[PDB]
Amino acid sequence: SFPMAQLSTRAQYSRMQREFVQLQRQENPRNINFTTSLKNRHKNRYLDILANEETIYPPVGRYPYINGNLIDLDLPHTFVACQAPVPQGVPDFLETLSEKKVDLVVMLTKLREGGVLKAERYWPEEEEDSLSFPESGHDAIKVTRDSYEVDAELDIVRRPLVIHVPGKPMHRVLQVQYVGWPDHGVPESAASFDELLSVIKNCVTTSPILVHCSAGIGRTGTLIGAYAALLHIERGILTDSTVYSIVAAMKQKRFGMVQRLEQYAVIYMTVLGRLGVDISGLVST
Repeated sequence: SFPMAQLSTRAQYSRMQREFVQLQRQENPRNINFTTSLKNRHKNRYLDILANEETIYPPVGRYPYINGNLIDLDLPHTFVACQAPVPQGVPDFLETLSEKKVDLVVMLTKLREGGVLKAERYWPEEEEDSLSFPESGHDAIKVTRDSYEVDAELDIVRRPLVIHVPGKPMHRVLQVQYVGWPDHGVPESAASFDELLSVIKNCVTTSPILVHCSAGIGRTGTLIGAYAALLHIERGILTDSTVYSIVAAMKQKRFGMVQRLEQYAVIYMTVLGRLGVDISGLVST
């Protein structure tokens, strides 16, 4: 049923490599409508990382913008993939979480790796109870505590938060941050990765689950991709091109989803692993 499992390790890698090359050229950057994203340059974290118009989220007089995309792959859950909000854009980020009543937010990045700036903190830390954006101005959005827990072994923090948008009811939202996943890289422990997938699957919600990391593309797509393929496994619909298509569909919805061969590999390894295939052979990069 899954011909990739019968391939020799060398052939698996080779196969993932030429699959990925094909997936990379699938989308032509210069041929996509990036209109709203380009009008919000000042809220974009990176110059080259832009949200596709056709799937932009929130959907398009004041329009909140988060450089995000709706990722609907016909599963129990739909997802929002976006960058980490820049300061000027946090009010829009927070507002959206409240407006769209998003129950879960997953963050796959640290604020800084080494001292490279990756993200902007939008939750109270020790020992604050309240954070406001922008906090000088009149109509401002508040983020207060609701409690937190830290799983030191899995490098996963859970932060229950409350967002207070002026003129609107409180909105509680749970963020889960994983800090054992370096930009352009792979999860530092299978168990962390699995906990994340488990947290997504076990979430009851009628709103998209929002997933971001710095640019909201590499780790972001890897995680969403892995969730999808597992789902296909549980529904006994696993096919030889399952991983490939899931990633292809993701790249179509948000340019760049899954940045590195290594990340692509993680998705396959999640699949192979759940089918009781031995991973050691290829995990060795």
